[PDB]
Amino acid sequence: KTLLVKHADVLVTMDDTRRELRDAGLYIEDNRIVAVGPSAELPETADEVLDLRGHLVIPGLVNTHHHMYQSLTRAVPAAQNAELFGWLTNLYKIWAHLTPEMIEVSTLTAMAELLQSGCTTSSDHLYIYPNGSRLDDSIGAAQRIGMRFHASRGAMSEPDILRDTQRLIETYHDEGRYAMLRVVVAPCSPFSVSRDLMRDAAVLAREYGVSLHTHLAENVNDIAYTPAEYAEDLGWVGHDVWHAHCVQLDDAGIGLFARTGTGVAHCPCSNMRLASGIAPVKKMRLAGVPVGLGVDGSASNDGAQMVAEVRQALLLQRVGFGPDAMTAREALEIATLGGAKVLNRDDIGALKPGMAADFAAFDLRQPLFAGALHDPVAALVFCAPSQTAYTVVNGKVVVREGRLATLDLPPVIERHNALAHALVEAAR
Ligand SMILES: [Zn+2]
Repeated sequence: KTLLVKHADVLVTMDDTRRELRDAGLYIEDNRIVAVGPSAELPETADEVLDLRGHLVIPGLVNTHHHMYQSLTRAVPAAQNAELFGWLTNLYKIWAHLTPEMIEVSTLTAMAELLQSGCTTSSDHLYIYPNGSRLDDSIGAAQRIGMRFHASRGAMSEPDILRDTQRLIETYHDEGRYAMLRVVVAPCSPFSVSRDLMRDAAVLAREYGVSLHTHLAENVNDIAYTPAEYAEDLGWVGHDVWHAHCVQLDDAGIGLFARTGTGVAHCPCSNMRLASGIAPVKKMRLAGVPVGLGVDGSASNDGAQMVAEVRQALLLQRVGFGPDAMTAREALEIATLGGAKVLNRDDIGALKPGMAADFAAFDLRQPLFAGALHDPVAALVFCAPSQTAYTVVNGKVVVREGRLATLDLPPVIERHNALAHALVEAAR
């Protein structure tokens, strides 16, 4: 099956030479990009053709941290103005009533919000499995909606954790190029499980060639309870590892992550709404640490508009460090190539031959972009956050003219709100 994209106003490839083409497109075979360049230099037709004149086309955005199930409990009254501990104790009273269906529905809802904002690849971090829920429930939802997924097997405490983790890797992990599903070993944090499980997880992961992920140095209490030394000691450093938040990562931790290729998932909005603080991303990048973007759990954001996160990261770094702390293209790179690096994949994040057919298209004719066409690429970050006109994943159109095309979304969200209400009802 061939897919041809032509006449895009601007096409940022994020390729070897960071090309940004005008009046360009892509030639796709099944789920792989075979050709990228000026439209005149590309085939004139394909099985499906998207003439994106008037549009900004970008490689699919990559989300590197989430708690999708939290989409069911957003803006809960007791969580709105609480500090981490109160936020936690109240929300746990609610999450303890989660069901297999809720895990399925919330995954569909969260992925829909991401896809509709330009995000084509996403990981998640489901660390609780109540009332018989399973990672399997999220994976099924991801396969139905069509999002490239990195399903994490999170956990809190133990022997069962490891068996399930292995079961899931063997069942769902696809190490082949263009994989739409991959598994990740992810205990919630080094302080939520024993150091024994932490060591076991690392070896388990390295045995199957999968990645490791967890929360690290997100607040002041974490340090007092260093985090990076603790991580290196447990073997949690390497190209196959990435930690979320790291707002409190010290200079030594940074140097360490940089030399080992250990990644970090920056979540600006969450870091603000929960007041964790400003992570030194300007410093991290200067030090060479691979950084990606994360919307984080919907109970702590509470939105999931990926372009807005890219914008928030740029705005945040600048208020804490100055106008040259981060450029629009830098933010967009972290949201693309950075997310890929962090997930340890080289088959996404860029529009060029041999890469996965994932990309986002934005309509430059919207009023929000009016007067910003002096630099359409920068505009995506400097202007109000835009929804995509089209979202393509694995060569398939998932969002068409702003609508979810892989499934009928309204009944899903109606059910989502109905389950969200029943959930909070059960708790109270
Ligand atoms: Zn998190």
